[PDB]
Amino acid sequence: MSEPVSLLTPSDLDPLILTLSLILVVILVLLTVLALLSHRRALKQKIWP
Repeated sequence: MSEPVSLLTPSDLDPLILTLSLILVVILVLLTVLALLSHRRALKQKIWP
């Protein structure tokens, strides 16, 4: 409720939260990659019905 994380402390820095962020980052990258693929596919479909 005040962005206490900006203090950086062990009371939060846990392995669970770390792994969680990692998975989130991986998903964010996967979504983007899939988005670019869809766009590229569309461009091809247009010039190649």
